[PDB]
Amino acid sequence: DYADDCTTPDGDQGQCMPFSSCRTIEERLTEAQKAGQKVPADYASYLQKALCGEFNGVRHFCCPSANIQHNSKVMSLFKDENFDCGNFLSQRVSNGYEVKLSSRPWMALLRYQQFGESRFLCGGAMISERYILTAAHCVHGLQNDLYEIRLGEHRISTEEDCRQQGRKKKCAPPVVNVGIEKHLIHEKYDARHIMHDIALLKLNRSVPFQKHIKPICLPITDELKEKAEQISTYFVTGWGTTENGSSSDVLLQANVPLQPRSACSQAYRRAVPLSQLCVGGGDLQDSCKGDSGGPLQAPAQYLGEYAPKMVEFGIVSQGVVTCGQISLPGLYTNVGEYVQWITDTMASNGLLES
Ligand SMILES: *[C@@H]1O[C@H](CO[C@@H]2O[C@@H](C)[C@@H](O)[C@@H](O)[C@@H]2O)[C@@H](O[C@@H]2O[C@H](CO)[C@@H](O[C@@H]3O[C@H](CO)[C@@H](O)[C@H](O)[C@@H]3O)[C@H](O)[C@H]2NC(C)=O)[C@H](O)[C@H]1NC(C)=O
Ligand SMILES: *[C@@H]1O[C@H](CO)[C@@H](O)[C@H](O)[C@H]1NC(C)=O
Ligand SMILES: [Ca+2]
Repeated sequence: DYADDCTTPDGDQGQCMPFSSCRTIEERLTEAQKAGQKVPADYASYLQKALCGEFNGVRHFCCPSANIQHNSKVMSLFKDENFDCGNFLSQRVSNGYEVKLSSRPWMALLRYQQFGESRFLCGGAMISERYILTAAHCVHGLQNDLYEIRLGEHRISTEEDCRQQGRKKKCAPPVVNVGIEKHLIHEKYDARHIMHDIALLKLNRSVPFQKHIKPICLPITDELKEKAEQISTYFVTGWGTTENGSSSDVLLQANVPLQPRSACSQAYRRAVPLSQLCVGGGDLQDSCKGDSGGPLQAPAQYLGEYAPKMVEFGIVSQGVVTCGQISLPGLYTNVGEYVQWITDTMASNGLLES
Protein backbone atom coordinates (compact mmCIF):
# COMPACT_ATOMS: atom_id res chain seq x y z
CA ASP A 1 0.00 0.00 0.00
CA TYR A 2 0.96 3.70 -0.31
CA ALA A 3 3.76 4.55 2.21
CA ASP A 4 4.22 0.92 3.44
CA ASP A 5 7.68 0.03 4.77
CA CYS A 6 9.87 -1.67 2.13
CA THR A 7 13.44 -2.60 1.18
CA THR A 8 14.99 -1.15 -1.98
CA PRO A 9 16.65 -3.60 -4.49
CA ASP A 10 20.03 -2.29 -3.11
CA GLY A 11 18.99 -2.99 0.52
CA ASP A 12 18.02 0.39 1.96
CA GLN A 13 15.01 0.64 4.27
CA GLY A 14 12.31 2.96 2.96
CA GLN A 15 8.69 3.49 2.03
CA CYS A 16 6.50 2.81 -0.99
CA MET A 17 6.23 6.28 -2.58
CA PRO A 18 5.33 7.90 -5.97
CA PHE A 19 8.47 8.82 -7.98
CA SER A 20 7.73 12.56 -7.42
CA SER A 21 8.17 11.93 -3.65
CA CYS A 22 11.58 10.32 -4.03
CA ARG A 23 14.44 12.76 -4.51
CA THR A 24 16.85 10.13 -5.98
CA ILE A 25 14.40 8.56 -8.50
CA GLU A 26 13.11 11.97 -9.60
CA GLU A 27 16.75 13.25 -10.10
CA ARG A 28 17.62 10.23 -12.33
CA LEU A 29 14.42 10.58 -14.40
CA THR A 30 14.86 14.39 -14.74
CA GLU A 31 18.55 14.15 -15.64
CA ALA A 32 17.83 11.67 -18.48
CA GLN A 33 14.89 13.82 -19.75
CA LYS A 34 17.08 17.01 -19.65
CA ALA A 35 19.76 15.22 -21.77
CA GLY A 36 17.01 14.22 -24.27
CA GLN A 37 17.45 10.51 -23.42
CA LYS A 38 15.76 7.61 -21.52
CA VAL A 39 17.36 6.33 -18.26
CA PRO A 40 19.95 3.52 -18.84
CA ALA A 41 18.69 -0.07 -19.16
CA ASP A 42 20.24 -1.09 -15.80
CA TYR A 43 18.42 1.79 -14.03
CA ALA A 44 15.12 0.92 -15.80
CA SER A 45 15.72 -2.65 -14.45
CA TYR A 46 16.37 -1.25 -10.91
CA LEU A 47 13.05 0.72 -11.04
CA GLN A 48 11.17 -2.45 -12.10
CA LYS A 49 12.67 -4.22 -9.03
CA ALA A 50 11.87 -1.16 -6.81
CA LEU A 51 8.21 -1.06 -8.03
CA CYS A 52 5.90 -1.69 -5.05
CA GLY A 53 2.50 -1.28 -6.70
CA GLU A 54 0.07 1.10 -8.42
CA PHE A 55 -2.20 3.11 -6.07
CA ASN A 56 -4.89 5.52 -7.36
CA GLY A 57 -3.33 5.13 -10.85
CA VAL A 58 0.18 6.17 -9.71
CA ARG A 59 3.22 3.81 -9.83
CA HIS A 60 4.99 3.62 -6.47
CA PHE A 61 8.62 2.66 -5.83
CA CYS A 62 10.56 1.79 -2.71
CA CYS A 63 12.35 5.02 -1.72
CA PRO A 64 15.13 5.14 0.92
CA SER A 65 13.74 6.87 4.07
CA ALA A 66 16.19 9.88 3.91
CA ASN A 67 15.32 10.45 0.19
CA ILE A 68 11.53 10.80 0.68
CA GLN A 69 10.38 14.31 -0.23
CA HIS A 70 6.99 16.11 -0.37
CA ASN A 71 5.36 15.41 -3.78
CA SER A 72 7.14 17.72 -6.29
CA LYS A 73 3.87 17.94 -8.39
CA VAL A 74 2.19 19.74 -5.44
CA MET A 75 5.29 21.47 -3.97
CA SER A 76 5.63 23.31 -7.32
CA LEU A 77 2.28 24.98 -6.45
CA PHE A 78 3.01 25.63 -2.72
CA LYS A 79 6.48 27.10 -3.56
CA ASP A 80 5.23 29.19 -6.52
CA GLU A 81 6.11 32.89 -5.89
CA ASN A 82 2.52 33.74 -7.02
CA PHE A 83 0.80 31.20 -4.68
CA ASP A 84 -0.82 33.68 -2.28
CA CYS A 85 -1.31 31.52 0.88
CA GLY A 86 -1.83 32.70 4.50
CA ASN A 87 -1.89 36.40 3.64
CA PHE A 88 -3.04 38.59 6.62
CA LEU A 89 -2.38 42.00 8.25
CA SER A 90 -5.07 42.00 9.71
CA GLN A 91 -6.87 43.88 12.55
CA ARG A 92 -6.39 46.17 15.56
CA VAL A 93 -6.54 44.35 18.93
CA SER A 94 -9.95 44.21 20.72
CA ASN A 95 -10.31 42.26 24.00
CA GLY A 96 -13.11 39.98 22.76
CA TYR A 97 -13.35 37.43 19.99
CA GLU A 98 -14.24 39.62 16.97
CA VAL A 99 -12.68 38.88 13.59
CA LYS A 100 -12.29 41.60 10.90
CA LEU A 101 -14.48 40.90 7.84
CA SER A 102 -12.59 38.64 5.32
CA SER A 103 -9.43 38.48 7.52
CA ARG A 104 -9.34 34.58 7.63
CA PRO A 105 -10.23 33.94 3.97
CA TRP A 106 -9.36 30.19 4.06
CA MET A 107 -12.16 29.34 6.56
CA ALA A 108 -14.57 26.76 5.15
CA LEU A 109 -18.04 25.55 6.29
CA LEU A 110 -19.02 21.92 5.51
CA ARG A 111 -22.73 21.40 4.66
CA TYR A 112 -24.64 18.14 5.27
CA GLN A 113 -28.06 17.10 3.92
CA GLN A 114 -29.69 14.94 6.60
CA PHE A 115 -33.24 14.89 8.14
CA GLY A 116 -34.78 16.44 4.97
CA GLU A 117 -32.89 19.71 5.74
CA SER A 118 -29.24 20.89 5.51
CA ARG A 119 -26.86 22.30 8.13
CA PHE A 120 -23.20 23.20 8.55
CA LEU A 121 -21.78 20.54 10.90
CA CYS A 122 -17.97 20.94 10.41
CA GLY A 123 -15.32 23.41 9.38
CA GLY A 124 -12.06 23.18 7.48
CA ALA A 125 -9.67 25.38 5.53
CA MET A 126 -8.91 26.00 1.87
CA ILE A 127 -5.35 24.83 0.92
CA SER A 128 -5.61 25.30 -2.88
CA GLU A 129 -8.17 26.34 -5.53
CA ARG A 130 -9.53 22.77 -5.45
CA TYR A 131 -8.79 21.38 -1.94
CA ILE A 132 -10.20 21.78 1.58
CA LEU A 133 -8.35 20.32 4.58
CA THR A 134 -10.57 18.96 7.40
CA ALA A 135 -10.81 16.11 9.93
CA ALA A 136 -11.63 12.55 8.80
CA HIS A 137 -14.40 12.50 11.49
CA CYS A 138 -16.20 15.17 9.36
CA VAL A 139 -16.04 12.93 6.23
CA HIS A 140 -15.92 9.21 7.27
CA GLY A 141 -19.20 7.43 6.65
CA LEU A 142 -20.79 10.77 5.68
CA GLN A 143 -19.99 10.91 1.91
CA ASN A 144 -23.72 10.83 0.92
CA ASP A 145 -24.60 13.55 3.53
CA LEU A 146 -21.59 15.88 3.05
CA TYR A 147 -22.46 17.68 -0.21
CA GLU A 148 -21.34 21.35 -0.24
CA ILE A 149 -18.60 23.68 1.02
CA ARG A 150 -19.14 27.42 1.69
CA LEU A 151 -16.16 29.74 1.21
CA GLY A 152 -15.85 33.49 1.89
CA GLU A 153 -18.30 33.48 4.83
CA HIS A 154 -18.43 35.95 7.74
CA ARG A 155 -22.02 36.13 9.11
CA ILE A 156 -24.07 33.06 8.14
CA SER A 157 -27.54 34.66 8.43
CA THR A 158 -26.90 37.57 5.98
CA GLU A 159 -26.32 37.24 2.23
CA GLU A 160 -24.43 40.59 2.38
CA ASP A 161 -21.58 40.97 4.91
CA CYS A 162 -20.48 44.59 5.23
CA ARG A 163 -18.40 46.99 7.31
CA GLN A 164 -18.41 50.79 7.54
CA GLN A 165 -16.22 52.64 4.95
CA GLY A 166 -16.38 56.37 5.74
CA ARG A 167 -20.05 57.48 5.66
CA LYS A 168 -20.92 54.43 3.50
CA LYS A 169 -20.36 50.67 3.66
CA LYS A 170 -18.10 48.16 1.88
CA CYS A 171 -19.32 44.61 1.54
CA ALA A 172 -17.30 41.47 0.89
CA PRO A 173 -18.14 39.74 -2.42
CA PRO A 174 -20.82 36.99 -2.25
CA VAL A 175 -19.93 33.68 -0.68
CA VAL A 176 -19.07 30.66 -2.92
CA ASN A 177 -21.12 27.44 -2.44
CA VAL A 178 -19.29 24.57 -4.19
CA GLY A 179 -19.71 20.78 -4.53
CA ILE A 180 -17.33 17.95 -3.68
CA GLU A 181 -15.85 15.68 -6.31
CA LYS A 182 -13.80 13.48 -3.90
CA HIS A 183 -13.97 12.64 -0.21
CA LEU A 184 -10.35 11.72 0.61
CA ILE A 185 -9.99 10.15 4.05
CA HIS A 186 -6.53 9.18 5.45
CA GLU A 187 -6.10 5.37 4.79
CA LYS A 188 -5.15 4.79 8.48
CA TYR A 189 -8.05 6.78 10.00
CA ASP A 190 -9.39 4.87 12.99
CA ALA A 191 -13.14 5.61 13.44
CA ARG A 192 -13.34 3.72 16.76
CA HIS A 193 -10.31 5.25 18.58
CA ILE A 194 -10.01 8.58 16.55
CA MET A 195 -6.45 8.42 15.22
CA HIS A 196 -4.99 9.88 11.94
CA ASP A 197 -8.00 12.24 11.96
CA ILE A 198 -7.45 14.03 8.64
CA ALA A 199 -9.17 14.24 5.29
CA LEU A 200 -9.08 16.24 2.08
CA LEU A 201 -12.19 17.34 0.17
CA LYS A 202 -11.58 17.91 -3.52
CA LEU A 203 -13.93 20.59 -4.86
CA ASN A 204 -15.89 19.83 -8.03
CA ARG A 205 -14.44 22.90 -9.84
CA SER A 206 -11.68 25.42 -9.18
CA VAL A 207 -12.61 28.22 -6.80
CA PRO A 208 -10.29 31.06 -7.92
CA PHE A 209 -8.69 33.21 -5.22
CA GLN A 210 -10.61 36.41 -4.44
CA LYS A 211 -10.27 39.17 -1.87
CA HIS A 212 -12.28 37.05 0.66
CA ILE A 213 -11.31 33.49 -0.47
CA LYS A 214 -7.65 32.44 -0.28
CA PRO A 215 -5.73 29.39 0.91
CA ILE A 216 -3.95 28.99 4.23
CA CYS A 217 -0.25 27.86 4.07
CA LEU A 218 0.85 24.42 5.23
CA PRO A 219 3.96 23.49 7.34
CA ILE A 220 5.83 22.34 4.21
CA THR A 221 9.39 22.72 5.58
CA ASP A 222 11.30 21.07 8.43
CA GLU A 223 11.45 24.52 10.19
CA LEU A 224 7.65 24.86 10.06
CA LYS A 225 7.00 21.25 11.26
CA GLU A 226 9.39 21.88 14.19
CA LYS A 227 7.65 25.25 14.86
CA ALA A 228 4.30 23.50 15.77
CA GLU A 229 5.60 22.55 19.22
CA GLN A 230 7.52 25.80 19.80
CA ILE A 231 4.40 28.06 19.38
CA SER A 232 2.91 29.04 22.76
CA THR A 233 -0.42 30.52 21.58
CA TYR A 234 -2.56 29.66 18.54
CA PHE A 235 -5.62 31.21 16.90
CA VAL A 236 -8.73 29.02 17.34
CA THR A 237 -11.12 30.48 14.76
CA GLY A 238 -14.54 29.49 13.45
CA TRP A 239 -18.28 29.53 14.09
CA GLY A 240 -18.20 26.84 16.83
CA THR A 241 -19.61 24.27 14.44
CA THR A 242 -20.41 20.84 16.03
CA GLU A 243 -22.85 17.94 15.39
CA ASN A 244 -25.43 20.54 16.64
CA GLY A 245 -24.50 23.09 13.97
CA SER A 246 -22.78 26.46 14.37
CA SER A 247 -22.93 28.05 17.86
CA SER A 248 -22.09 31.52 16.43
CA ASP A 249 -23.73 33.25 13.45
CA VAL A 250 -20.47 35.27 13.02
CA LEU A 251 -16.80 34.25 12.58
CA LEU A 252 -14.93 34.51 15.94
CA GLN A 253 -11.40 33.83 17.16
CA ALA A 254 -9.59 33.18 20.45
CA ASN A 255 -5.90 33.01 21.50
CA VAL A 256 -5.53 29.50 22.96
CA PRO A 257 -2.39 27.84 24.46
CA LEU A 258 -0.56 24.74 23.29
CA GLN A 259 -0.50 22.36 26.27
CA PRO A 260 1.79 19.46 27.19
CA ARG A 261 0.48 16.15 25.71
CA SER A 262 0.07 14.85 29.34
CA ALA A 263 -2.90 17.23 29.82
CA CYS A 264 -4.80 15.33 27.05
CA SER A 265 -3.43 11.88 28.00
CA GLN A 266 -4.77 12.39 31.59
CA ALA A 267 -8.10 13.93 30.48
CA TYR A 268 -8.82 11.25 27.81
CA ARG A 269 -7.13 8.30 29.66
CA ARG A 270 -5.25 7.31 26.45
CA ALA A 271 -1.73 7.76 25.04
CA VAL A 272 -1.26 10.92 22.93
CA PRO A 273 1.19 10.33 20.05
CA LEU A 274 3.40 12.92 18.29
CA SER A 275 0.81 12.89 15.42
CA GLN A 276 -1.48 14.84 17.88
CA LEU A 277 -1.29 18.24 19.61
CA CYS A 278 -2.93 19.09 22.95
CA VAL A 279 -4.65 22.50 23.00
CA GLY A 280 -6.49 24.75 25.46
CA GLY A 281 -9.07 23.51 27.93
CA GLY A 282 -10.06 24.85 31.34
CA ASP A 283 -11.91 27.85 29.86
CA LEU A 284 -15.55 28.73 29.07
CA GLN A 285 -15.33 30.72 25.82
CA ASP A 286 -11.94 30.33 24.14
CA SER A 287 -11.19 26.71 23.13
CA CYS A 288 -14.87 26.34 21.93
CA LYS A 289 -14.53 29.03 19.18
CA GLY A 290 -13.17 26.49 16.65
CA ASP A 291 -15.14 24.37 14.20
CA SER A 292 -15.15 20.56 14.28
CA GLY A 293 -12.47 19.68 11.64
CA GLY A 294 -11.39 23.35 11.57
CA PRO A 295 -7.84 24.74 11.52
CA LEU A 296 -5.44 25.51 14.39
CA GLN A 297 -3.50 28.42 12.91
CA ALA A 298 -0.60 30.77 13.65
CA PRO A 299 1.64 33.17 11.67
CA ALA A 300 5.07 31.90 10.68
CA GLN A 301 8.01 32.42 8.32
CA TYR A 302 6.86 30.75 5.07
CA LEU A 303 9.73 29.95 2.67
CA GLY A 304 11.40 33.30 1.75
CA GLU A 305 8.24 35.47 2.07
CA TYR A 306 8.85 38.90 3.69
CA ALA A 307 5.64 39.03 5.72
CA PRO A 308 4.71 36.24 8.23
CA LYS A 309 2.00 34.00 6.70
CA MET A 310 -0.77 32.08 8.44
CA VAL A 311 -0.01 28.35 8.58
CA GLU A 312 -2.44 25.55 9.55
CA PHE A 313 -0.52 23.55 12.22
CA GLY A 314 -3.44 21.55 13.55
CA ILE A 315 -6.95 20.18 12.81
CA VAL A 316 -9.74 20.07 15.44
CA SER A 317 -10.08 16.36 16.21
CA GLN A 318 -11.69 15.83 19.66
CA GLY A 319 -12.69 17.67 22.84
CA VAL A 320 -13.73 20.99 21.29
CA VAL A 321 -17.20 21.51 22.86
CA THR A 322 -19.94 24.20 23.12
CA CYS A 323 -19.15 27.53 24.80
CA GLY A 324 -20.42 28.31 28.31
CA GLN A 325 -19.23 25.07 29.93
CA ILE A 326 -15.72 24.35 31.22
CA SER A 327 -13.80 22.58 28.41
CA LEU A 328 -11.23 19.81 28.68
CA PRO A 329 -7.93 20.19 26.70
CA GLY A 330 -8.60 19.47 23.00
CA LEU A 331 -6.88 16.96 20.71
CA TYR A 332 -5.76 18.29 17.35
CA THR A 333 -4.18 16.48 14.39
CA ASN A 334 -0.51 17.60 14.07
CA VAL A 335 -0.61 18.70 10.38
CA GLY A 336 3.21 18.60 9.96
CA GLU A 337 3.13 14.78 10.33
CA TYR A 338 0.68 14.55 7.37
CA VAL A 339 2.06 17.08 4.81
CA GLN A 340 3.64 14.10 2.96
CA TRP A 341 0.21 12.37 2.77
CA ILE A 342 -1.42 15.69 1.76
CA THR A 343 0.99 16.23 -1.17
CA ASP A 344 0.71 12.61 -2.41
CA THR A 345 -3.10 12.57 -2.12
CA MET A 346 -3.45 15.92 -3.99
CA ALA A 347 -0.97 14.71 -6.65
CA SER A 348 -2.71 11.40 -7.43
CA ASN A 349 -6.16 13.01 -7.36
CA GLY A 350 -5.03 15.97 -9.49
CA LEU A 351 -4.70 19.68 -8.66
CA LEU A 352 -7.30 20.57 -11.33
CA GLU A 353 -9.50 18.06 -13.19
CA SER A 354 -9.22 14.42 -12.10
C1 LIG B 1 -20.56 21.20 -8.60
O1 LIG B 1 -21.42 20.78 -7.49
C2 LIG B 1 -22.54 21.68 -7.37
C3 LIG B 1 -23.21 21.52 -6.01
O2 LIG B 1 -23.81 20.24 -6.06
C4 LIG B 1 -23.38 19.36 -5.01
O3 LIG B 1 -22.13 18.76 -5.32
C5 LIG B 1 -22.12 17.92 -6.53
C6 LIG B 1 -20.67 17.39 -6.78
C7 LIG B 1 -23.19 16.80 -6.41
O4 LIG B 1 -22.79 15.93 -5.33
C8 LIG B 1 -24.56 17.44 -6.03
O5 LIG B 1 -25.59 16.42 -5.87
C9 LIG B 1 -24.49 18.29 -4.78
O6 LIG B 1 -25.73 18.97 -4.61
C10 LIG B 1 -23.45 21.43 -8.61
O7 LIG B 1 -24.57 22.33 -8.49
C11 LIG B 1 -25.75 21.63 -8.20
O8 LIG B 1 -26.10 20.82 -9.29
C12 LIG B 1 -27.24 19.97 -9.00
C13 LIG B 1 -27.46 18.95 -10.11
O9 LIG B 1 -27.41 19.41 -11.50
C14 LIG B 1 -28.47 20.82 -8.70
O10 LIG B 1 -29.48 19.92 -8.24
C15 LIG B 1 -30.82 20.10 -8.74
O11 LIG B 1 -31.50 21.15 -7.98
C16 LIG B 1 -32.83 21.37 -8.57
C17 LIG B 1 -33.47 22.72 -8.15
O12 LIG B 1 -33.87 22.68 -6.76
C18 LIG B 1 -33.74 20.12 -8.43
O13 LIG B 1 -34.95 20.28 -9.13
C19 LIG B 1 -33.01 18.93 -9.10
O14 LIG B 1 -33.80 17.70 -9.13
C20 LIG B 1 -31.58 18.74 -8.54
O15 LIG B 1 -31.66 18.52 -7.12
C21 LIG B 1 -28.11 21.80 -7.57
O16 LIG B 1 -29.23 22.68 -7.50
C22 LIG B 1 -26.82 22.65 -7.86
N1 LIG B 1 -26.39 23.47 -6.73
C23 LIG B 1 -25.73 24.66 -6.87
C24 LIG B 1 -25.37 25.30 -5.59
O17 LIG B 1 -25.45 25.17 -7.97
C25 LIG B 1 -22.66 21.89 -9.90
O18 LIG B 1 -23.46 21.45 -11.03
C26 LIG B 1 -21.37 21.03 -9.93
N2 LIG B 1 -20.58 21.23 -11.14
C27 LIG B 1 -19.93 22.34 -11.36
C28 LIG B 1 -19.19 22.28 -12.70
O19 LIG B 1 -19.91 23.32 -10.56
C1 LIG C 1 -24.59 18.73 21.09
O1 LIG C 1 -25.75 19.06 21.87
C2 LIG C 1 -26.04 18.15 22.96
C3 LIG C 1 -27.43 18.51 23.53
O2 LIG C 1 -27.40 19.67 24.36
C4 LIG C 1 -24.88 18.14 24.00
O3 LIG C 1 -25.03 16.96 24.82
C5 LIG C 1 -23.49 18.00 23.28
O4 LIG C 1 -22.35 18.11 24.17
C6 LIG C 1 -23.30 18.83 21.96
N1 LIG C 1 -22.06 18.35 21.29
C7 LIG C 1 -20.84 19.02 21.34
C8 LIG C 1 -19.71 18.34 20.60
O5 LIG C 1 -20.66 20.09 21.94
CA1 LIG D 1 -22.85 36.08 4.97
